[PDB]
Amino acid sequence: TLQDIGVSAGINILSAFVFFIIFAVLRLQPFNDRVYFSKWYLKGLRSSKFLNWMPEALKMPEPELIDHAGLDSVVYLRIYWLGLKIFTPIAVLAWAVLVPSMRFWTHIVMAYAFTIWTCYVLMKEYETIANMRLQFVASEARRPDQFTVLVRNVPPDADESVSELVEHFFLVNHPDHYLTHQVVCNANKLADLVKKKKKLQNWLDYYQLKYARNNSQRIMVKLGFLGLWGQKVDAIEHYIAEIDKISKEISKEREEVVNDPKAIMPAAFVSFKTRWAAAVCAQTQQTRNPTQWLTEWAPEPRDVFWSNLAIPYVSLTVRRLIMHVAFFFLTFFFIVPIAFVQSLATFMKSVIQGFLPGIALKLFLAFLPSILMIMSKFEGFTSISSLERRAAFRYYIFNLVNVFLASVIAGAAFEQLPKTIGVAIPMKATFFITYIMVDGWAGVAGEILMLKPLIMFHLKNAFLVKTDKDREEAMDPGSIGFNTGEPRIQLYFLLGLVYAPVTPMLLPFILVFFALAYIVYRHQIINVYNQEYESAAAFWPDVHGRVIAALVISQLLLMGLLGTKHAALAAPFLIALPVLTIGFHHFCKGRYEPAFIRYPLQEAMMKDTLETAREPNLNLKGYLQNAYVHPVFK
Amino acid sequence: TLQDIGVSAGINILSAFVFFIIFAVLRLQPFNDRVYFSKWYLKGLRSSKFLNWMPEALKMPEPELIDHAGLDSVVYLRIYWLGLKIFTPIAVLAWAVLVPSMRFWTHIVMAYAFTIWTCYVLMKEYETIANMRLQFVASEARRPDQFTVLVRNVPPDADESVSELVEHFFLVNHPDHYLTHQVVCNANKLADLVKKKKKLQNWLDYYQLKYARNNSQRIMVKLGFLGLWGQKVDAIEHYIAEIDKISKEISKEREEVVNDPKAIMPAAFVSFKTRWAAAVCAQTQQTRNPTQWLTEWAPEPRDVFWSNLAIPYVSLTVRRLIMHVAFFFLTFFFIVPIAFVQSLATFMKSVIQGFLPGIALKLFLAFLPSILMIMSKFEGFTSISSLERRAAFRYYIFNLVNVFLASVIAGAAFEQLPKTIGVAIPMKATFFITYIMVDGWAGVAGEILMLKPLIMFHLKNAFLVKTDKDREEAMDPGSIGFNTGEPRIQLYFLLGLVYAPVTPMLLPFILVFFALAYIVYRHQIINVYNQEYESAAAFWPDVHGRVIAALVISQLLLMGLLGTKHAALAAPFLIALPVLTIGFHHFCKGRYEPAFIRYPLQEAMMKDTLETAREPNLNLKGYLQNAYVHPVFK
Repeated sequence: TLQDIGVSAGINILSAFVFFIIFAVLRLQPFNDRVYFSKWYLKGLRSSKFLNWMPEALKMPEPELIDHAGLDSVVYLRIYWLGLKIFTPIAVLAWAVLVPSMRFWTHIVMAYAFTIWTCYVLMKEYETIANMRLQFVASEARRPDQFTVLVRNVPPDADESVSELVEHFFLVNHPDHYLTHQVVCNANKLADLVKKKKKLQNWLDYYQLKYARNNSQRIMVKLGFLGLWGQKVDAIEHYIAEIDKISKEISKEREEVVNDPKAIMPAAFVSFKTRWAAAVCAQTQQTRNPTQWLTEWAPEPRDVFWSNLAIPYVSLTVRRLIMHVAFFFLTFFFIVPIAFVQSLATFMKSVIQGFLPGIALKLFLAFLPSILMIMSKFEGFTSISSLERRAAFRYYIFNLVNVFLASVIAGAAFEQLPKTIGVAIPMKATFFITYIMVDGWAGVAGEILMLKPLIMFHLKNAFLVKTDKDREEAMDPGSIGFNTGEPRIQLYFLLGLVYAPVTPMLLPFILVFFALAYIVYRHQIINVYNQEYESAAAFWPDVHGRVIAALVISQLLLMGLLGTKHAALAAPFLIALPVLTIGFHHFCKGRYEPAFIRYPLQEAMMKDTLETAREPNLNLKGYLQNAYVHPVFK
Repeated sequence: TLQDIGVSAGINILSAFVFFIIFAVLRLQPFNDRVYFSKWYLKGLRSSKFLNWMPEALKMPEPELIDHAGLDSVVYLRIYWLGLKIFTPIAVLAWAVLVPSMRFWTHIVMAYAFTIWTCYVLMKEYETIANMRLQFVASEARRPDQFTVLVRNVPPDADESVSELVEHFFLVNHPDHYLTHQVVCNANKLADLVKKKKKLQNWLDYYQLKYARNNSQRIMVKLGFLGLWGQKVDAIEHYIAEIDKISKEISKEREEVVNDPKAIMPAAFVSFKTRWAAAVCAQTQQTRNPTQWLTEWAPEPRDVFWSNLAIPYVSLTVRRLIMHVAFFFLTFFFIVPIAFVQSLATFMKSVIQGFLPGIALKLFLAFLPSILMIMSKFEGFTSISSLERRAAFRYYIFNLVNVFLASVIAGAAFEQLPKTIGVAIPMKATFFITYIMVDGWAGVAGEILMLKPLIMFHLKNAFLVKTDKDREEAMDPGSIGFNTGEPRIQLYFLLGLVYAPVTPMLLPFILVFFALAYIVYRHQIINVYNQEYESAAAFWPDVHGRVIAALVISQLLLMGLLGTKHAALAAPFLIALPVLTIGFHHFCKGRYEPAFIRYPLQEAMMKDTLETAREPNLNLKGYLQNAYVHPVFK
């Protein structure tokens, strides 16, 4: 439906242009500078015709950008550039070869060329990212996570405490290098009490400001219409009593958890004097039993997800099983809404049938990242970085399984009123153009506005800000949103690769999305989006593996589609291609991924020598002993 | 052909009984005690009605056997016991359920039971072997390989020698623990010259003894009939001149190789003061580049295959490619002889058609282990242990690909004068019974005789022994022959598992072979077969993986055979079984194989502490500096 594609593209262009106009209007206004310039503010740099921001964003090259934002941000930004590099020549060559049995062999050779080019680009980008990571890790300033190691599943003892066991074991095994240790404490209940106190205090402050502004009687018990079985005409004394009671409860809980042995988990953080010793401990089997004294790199304190360190290790297998079962139920139940979207995708009906499915799907997938993050958070990983990577991986799996595969198969079933899938599969190019268009150009254009953060910030100013110096706390830009950005771009990679040799009409809009996302997210990295955690792009192996998986899937679907026409004879080549791709992936693994999953001892020793030369009087023990304790215990 | 099976079994029983009679006659004779008791002689214990040796072999339980022979020998022996444990209940249950659409489901449930039992037995034996290995490594006496690490692919430098580079790098990276290092030297030419000298000296000694015994003229120039274009009527002066010339050449080559920089390979052996430091170095990435300063455990000096350390590392990929190509050519050419054997496997013809194929195949596979060992030796591995493991792995691959799969398919093709493979595959139970029978019972029975070593030893006594104290050198029992024993038993495992649920007539002869091989090889381990190298059963992961692969193959062939009958409906279970098996293998991997592929630092430190307590005055540097040099340089 060329007319539907055209009208959808036009309306999305108008939406994007309107979004950019609104952004320009808001940016020049002075009182939302706090939210539109969250960075340059958290870094302590600023206080207190229109579309020139796009070329202004290209300044400040890679080194300054890295030091300003973070290598995670820079690599995530480079993912879009990688997409452009992969899909520009593929698109131009495909268009040139489709616009002036030979058809089949032509497609086969085109697939060979596309796979070769994608592999070469992936290899070069992989090497570049590995070099950047090694350089950044070498140049990085001192952090407590470079000397600290998380020991899991300390074997229980009848008489020895966990602290005594860890101290004795590490003194025996790592002499002259073990410095200090901290024991994981189970303070989830205390943290929950403190969070409840904070919420109640915020509610009290809101009510106090409201009564100060207007002297009346408010009798809404937490709901207004059908609230609590009470009156609470004033409720200020009620909230004061609540605050006092919660403070006493929190003090009692602090006292209990300080001296309760039952709150000691069988895990601890160990800190060494040298990065070399830490790296040695973090990469070697510790004991006969490969399930005791388990060792892994310790996340930096702002990254450690303290709420999950209380999960006993023995139940993680049960948990992962529950994860897979629940994910199966989710991915099975979630065809029905997307089947409904396909049903909607059957002149007054033409425009709506061409536009509505995309926006409907976008609303339907709005809370899905939140659900997946909740699920992963439920089953412990002890680090926000690992939680985000796992959530992105699950979102990619669901993405592939349902919104591409299940969507296309259901749509073909609807189109069918033998196996006409061979002619059916390319026909959903129209629907995918629509969905990519709306969830790409217009989606990013609306994304730059930060409508929700802006509304939230103004609401805090209107009803919660009582004095100064609290707007700093009210400002909270949020993370880059890896959990959402990575799987969406992976879907686009996969879908463009799959339909590249069959429906080249796809590729131009993929390229446009890649460019627009690159520019907008570069502006975002420059001016907003302070990072929550500083990993050294540890997710790049996952991203590369996902791209290779998409490539294999594209090859297999090409084999399936081309295997329907008689006298195909494409099997003896389309079965060889996946083997070549897997071999290339294995070579890249063995040739580079060590730079991401292992820490070279020469690098560790060089870093240590340079640091000890620069600061020969560094009190490492004092620097490390009071860290890694808990957010609650200050 | 029940009559052919019976006559083959009978004739093989007569052959085995005759072999045992001959063994009894030879054992009581005193002058072949040297060869029939090679052990108890290399260990320095002995000097200078019939079938009671079978129960005498059961004495001397596992600890004494381990200390007497080696844990490699003990584990290899236990492989047969594992076979008995797997195939006794399977055989009895299969016979009970086959001898008094239901047929299909009965077979499916039987397959489930067999897979479950095999997995449980494999898991228990895996755990037991891991415990035995850890205990033996802890209790092991001092060896130079526990402190030494082989560094491969040292990056070249314009001005620094390899020794200088290694010394500087390891002093920088592993302070307070690096002790000494030795540089790999390329003396392959010198070793070849020395071997030629030894051969010429042996020939000279033979001729001298011959002329001393009989004073005549011998004019055979190395061939007798069509020898060299010469006379050599006496040739004693000729051989003396040859010895003198080769001695001068060897002296010159020694002088050249001592001072030639070009003979220094980019590799070296590094020795540390502590097992802990050695283990740390042997398990961690050393530098940014994962192809420089490559590190692995160093084999003990009698195990190091010095002839291959001269191979530049950069050509190993090319070599492995040539390996795979040559192995493909071999496995493709080698159907023709086995196809001929199947052709031979079509009353005067009944006996020969029932017996000849087995013995023909046994002769046809006689030199195959030698060829595979030559190939692996050609492409470097630097250790006899790794060479044997790789050769066994390739022999298992060829074994599976050809003599089971290709043999059965060719035989079915011959039987076929659609797809009658469903009825064809079980029908070669007859041929496999014959081959197992002959290459099992009679094969082992002839194996115990040591006919070839005995003939060789008597020939040395007759023509090479000139004085005393040289019979010790003339005695050479040989290794356990892992390269041959492991793949044959793996074939039997695979074949018994595959035909267990379809042709239970197979299993009894497998069980009998397992028992007879166990007893004979136990006697061999007790009295002969000094080990060449002492590994800590590092091959058990390979053996277990091979058994799991055989299990998967058996499940897949069961699915294929049962998928031919109409209304099978066995796919939804026979596709689930391989997934369960792979999952179980992954769990066993992650739960035990670390004990084989990694060295726990607590164990290393405990061993070190005990040793330094027992010997507080051990000159480790003096113990290690002169080791690991070369066999040639004494």
